[PDB]
Amino acid sequence: LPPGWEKRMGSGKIEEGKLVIWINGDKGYNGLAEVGKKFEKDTGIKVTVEHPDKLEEKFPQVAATGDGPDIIFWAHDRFGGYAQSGLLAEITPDKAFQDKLYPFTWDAVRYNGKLIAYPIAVEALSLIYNKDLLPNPPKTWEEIPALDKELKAKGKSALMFNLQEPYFTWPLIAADGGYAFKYENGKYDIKDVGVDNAGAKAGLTFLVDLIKNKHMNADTDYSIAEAAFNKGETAMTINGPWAWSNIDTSKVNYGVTVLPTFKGQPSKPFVGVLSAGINAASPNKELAKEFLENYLLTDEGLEAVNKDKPLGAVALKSYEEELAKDPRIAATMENAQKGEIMPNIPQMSAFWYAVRTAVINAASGRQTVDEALKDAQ
Ligand SMILES: OC[C@H]1O[C@H](O[C@H]2[C@H](O)[C@@H](O)[C@@H](O)O[C@@H]2CO)[C@H](O)[C@@H](O)[C@@H]1O
Repeated sequence: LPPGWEKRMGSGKIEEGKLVIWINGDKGYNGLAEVGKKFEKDTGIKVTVEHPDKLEEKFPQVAATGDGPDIIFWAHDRFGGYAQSGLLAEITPDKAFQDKLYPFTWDAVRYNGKLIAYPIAVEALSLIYNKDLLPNPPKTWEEIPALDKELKAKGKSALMFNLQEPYFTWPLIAADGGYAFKYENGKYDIKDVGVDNAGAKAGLTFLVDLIKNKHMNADTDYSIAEAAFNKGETAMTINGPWAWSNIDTSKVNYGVTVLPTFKGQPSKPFVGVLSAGINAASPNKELAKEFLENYLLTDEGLEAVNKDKPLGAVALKSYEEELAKDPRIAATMENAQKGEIMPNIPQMSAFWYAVRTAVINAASGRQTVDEALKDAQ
């Protein structure tokens, strides 16, 4: 199980009197660092924002040995698993603080009756399109192939998104009836990975058909997708609010809109709530609580992070109402509403690993759409 246990053995594990915060590379870590500086000026407490690669997997490795950051940022879906491993301190906001956030966001970070993290923003994938190449985006997945060959004559592609992470292809898979775990009447039934049904099958086959007919390459990743769109080579892409910042600086005239339908049914992106949890091994819990409640989760705090990279629909009511006017955010919520909030059950990491492989192989010439979808059942 453990990696890197030997190195840190005698090094003072999590430093006292300091704050170490981890957050994914695609998020506004400089904006967060600004809140840190505001925190440093008021308290003398030094804040250090880092963005390690493979964050979602590096944290459970180091935290299991009493290591890592005081504060861990990630979508809520992996927090129940962190909680079951005893990596998270329980958080104690009072009622007056909880009322400042949307109740549905606290539910996303509630595991076994306990609040295990602070909600920050609601994330959902949307269709992002180049208006100069495509003033009106297609409403259906089915009209993409015809659109793509049309654009091919001009040396442009129709659609390019990250095919390595199942997060980006999940809304296709779930549009017709695919699902992770049955949620019947309050609690999830793990004994039916609904990733096997016809609805799921029909979704991935189309993606596989899109690569069979050369409309998409199966080796396309986040960096390749972002580059093709931001330079102006592809007309559409699929991404979250965090990506808007790099697109903004590329001067592609872009719009953010509802994901394409499939079989007359909307794509259902897996909705993620960006959350901040406190390491169980942190000797700075009160400092972390003070930082999170009175510095980050304020209008000034969220604005700083947002200006760097858009968080989407923030969990804090007061700062939200100022953002709702942004149609890109409206589009995010529209897609979120058509999708479903990810569960936080510990099985999710297992789910994600399976589907990921189940998607890569089926999209490639290594396994079929069943030697991958049964391989993940
Ligand atoms: O691809 C599986 C992956 O999906 C989600 O990860 C998202 C994350 O929520 C977003 O904030 C953004 O960083 O894109 C990620 C996909 O690369 C799940 O949250 C994650 O647990 C899961 O592994």
